[PDB]
Amino acid sequence: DTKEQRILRYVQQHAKPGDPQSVLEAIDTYCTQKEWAMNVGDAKGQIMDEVIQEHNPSLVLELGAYCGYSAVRMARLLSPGARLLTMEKNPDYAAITQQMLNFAGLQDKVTILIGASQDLIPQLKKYDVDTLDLVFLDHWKDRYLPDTILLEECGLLRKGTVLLADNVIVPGTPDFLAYVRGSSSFECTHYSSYLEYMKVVDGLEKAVYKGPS
Ligand code: NA
Repeated sequence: DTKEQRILRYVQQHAKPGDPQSVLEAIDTYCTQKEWAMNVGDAKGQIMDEVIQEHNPSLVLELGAYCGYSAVRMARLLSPGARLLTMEKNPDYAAITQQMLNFAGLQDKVTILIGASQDLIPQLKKYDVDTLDLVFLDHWKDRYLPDTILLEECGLLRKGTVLLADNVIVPGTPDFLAYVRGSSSFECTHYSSYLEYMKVVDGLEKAVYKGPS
């Protein structure tokens, strides 16, 4: 079994069905115990919650998924009529994410789009998306800049659209942080989670779009 299959199995065996908090705790406990991801609730979940709750988005796009932790984290916060679209190229990751949301009872809050972002971002209009309220960029940081460019080109960002990117601790290429910070179109905040010691464990960037030209 893959790691993502083993995470789902642990949830199925230990978490309370229909209880998103229980599912999140189970994923976090298991991954921390295996040393695959340390204390994600503390390192990024609390920041995700802060940003989403300050903005109350009606339409969230998640770019990237692995085991569904982030999707459950966000979907549990959405109001009636609000929804999450989760886009992921790897069908195995998308399948685990679907089953994780099902177990949490959050499946009606989410649509899972299985495909490459280059192919699917230009088709988000077919999902009745005019503009997005919040975009969560998950794990695969080298995709963040080209995905942001595609969102701009497809007219999916409005004045006030929030981008929140995970796993931006060290410089990479393409350099998403340099792009949003350097551009006058984005207002930016960086978050560094240290847990209880002095080394960064996770880093996130919030970039708020100022609107199209
Ligand atoms: Na900027």
